[PDB]
Amino acid sequence: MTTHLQAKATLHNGVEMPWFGLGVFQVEEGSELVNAVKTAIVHGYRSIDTAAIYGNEAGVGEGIREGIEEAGISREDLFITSKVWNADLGYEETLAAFETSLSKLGLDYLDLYLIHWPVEGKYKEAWRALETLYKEGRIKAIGVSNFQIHHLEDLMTAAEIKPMINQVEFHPRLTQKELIRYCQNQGIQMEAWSPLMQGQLLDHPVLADIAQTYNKSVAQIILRWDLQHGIITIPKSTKEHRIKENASVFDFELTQDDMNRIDALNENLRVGPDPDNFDF
Ligand SMILES: [Ca+2]
Ligand SMILES: [Ca+2]
Repeated sequence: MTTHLQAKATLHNGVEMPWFGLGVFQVEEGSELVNAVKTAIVHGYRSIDTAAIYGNEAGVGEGIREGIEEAGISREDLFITSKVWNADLGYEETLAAFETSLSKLGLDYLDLYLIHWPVEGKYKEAWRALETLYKEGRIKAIGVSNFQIHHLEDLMTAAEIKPMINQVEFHPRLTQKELIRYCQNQGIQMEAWSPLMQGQLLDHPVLADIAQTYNKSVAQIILRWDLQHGIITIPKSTKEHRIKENASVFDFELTQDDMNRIDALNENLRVGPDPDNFDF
């Protein structure tokens, strides 16, 4: 369980993945990016999550490089995640895109590689490419992002390997109860993209009350709540003080009452794109 920054979940194939990691986001590239990734690693993060649609894997690659050397660790102590973008879903296309991603990140293998979206008519051939790459020992774990129950059901009529991760929007106003249950029952590990959702709750009175009783920020208590729900969490940030502070989530625990107070905030409000109704 979620006792320290370098605590790991075990995926269904035995792979240890950090409960807590750094989300990379549409930044920029170079100076600020590179420093954010380095800063997080040196501080003690051991999971970095990116996507090719970013367009910043080269920045991530260098940030990993200097992170590694200044922390005095190995590439192998880190857990790196990338994703195939929609435009690149398909068998050969996805094989090619994985190689592209590996080059830019400066890596010989990924720890986890995800399908970014359930693009109807393309994601099954994409999955087959993930399975091949998995079977070849090129990726430690393989999974999926933004899949609904019915997408996972449909995937598993023809899949030889079951997804190990389902990386999803998840926060107090979108608590995803049915999907989380379904996934836990399948052995598919939940991960939250954008757990803090651009700071959207950071004035909420329930959460401000809870934050205050613990002498924590709202962000800190949200992130702890992700963790006590058993969901892997990857908050985005580029600001050093923020990167450090978001990880300070292990000096306390939320009671079952605090957890029910935050769960009660569910509104079924999706802030990101609808997995059943998207066009990109
Ligand atoms: Ca492209
Ligand atoms: Ca975030």
